Amino acid sequence: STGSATTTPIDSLDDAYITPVQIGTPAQTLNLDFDTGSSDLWVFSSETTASEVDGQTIYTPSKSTTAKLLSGATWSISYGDGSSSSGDVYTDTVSVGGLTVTGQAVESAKKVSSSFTEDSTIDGLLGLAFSTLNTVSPTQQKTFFDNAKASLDSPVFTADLGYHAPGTYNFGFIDTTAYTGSITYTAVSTKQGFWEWTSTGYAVGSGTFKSTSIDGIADTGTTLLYLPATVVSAYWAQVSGAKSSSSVGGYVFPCSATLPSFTFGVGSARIVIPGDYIDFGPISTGSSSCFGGIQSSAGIGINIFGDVALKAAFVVFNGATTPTLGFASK
Repeated sequence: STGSATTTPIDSLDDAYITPVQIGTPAQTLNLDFDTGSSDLWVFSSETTASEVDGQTIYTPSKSTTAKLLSGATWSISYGDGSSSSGDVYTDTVSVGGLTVTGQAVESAKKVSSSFTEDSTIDGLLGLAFSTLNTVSPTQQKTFFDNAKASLDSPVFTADLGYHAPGTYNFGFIDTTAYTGSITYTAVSTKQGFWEWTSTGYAVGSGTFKSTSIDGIADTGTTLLYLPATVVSAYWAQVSGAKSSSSVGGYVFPCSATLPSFTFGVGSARIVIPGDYIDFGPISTGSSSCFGGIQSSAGIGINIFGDVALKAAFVVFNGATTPTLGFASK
């Protein structure tokens, strides 16, 4: 089997991407944030504290003839950005882009933090990291990909995120029309539950490539590119007036600037992030200070190849017995 679904930016900045997901019978379609950095499929629901729902579409398990309470199961998750959610668990039929899994754990939120409430466009998350990170207790549950894998034509999914435009998540096949040149594959460590890999270096603009190992995660659920402070300083030093602002929480730059590109290495191959992908717009409405899309990972404890980086590539998440990651230009 295969599936193919369009993923759409939630706003004009590509702060996140949403993908429609069918849950239950008859189908209830919710727009979920596909997150290769976590492993829970959770939704706003009829059980979510009413004051914490503001515009989201909810899953109502009592209206699904295939929903079954997973007795005694609870979940609770905290994300890198300080947001969180928790609740109980149903199993139900879940379909993405024509690919159907029966008995998928659908984690129903009883509580969500303010950042989720405040984002009316995201109805929940669909985790695509390794199932070892799934938070359901006392019986850990599998991700949608893990459940689908054996049925797929090939045990892979691909992320093809757009810049200020829709893109595609495919399951079970590699669309050879979706990228240019060849896909370069690179080793993955699953030790921390992530799609963790080692970039071979970087360049800033038309500058020379610096060969250096950068361990980090391919994370569709993180907006920005988080790299070591040395790398980030070297990038922003090429932008007149750019500075790290403690009050804003990272690097900002004059909105009048033209940003240089940023290149990262994948083995001997190179992915080029155009400068415009690094512009996240005014820090507040009407400001001439703009937020940067490349930020320091210092104090995160891990480097994160988030959407800024991934949207410059066609990315293969290869879930073969030994997982790997593939990157192509597009």
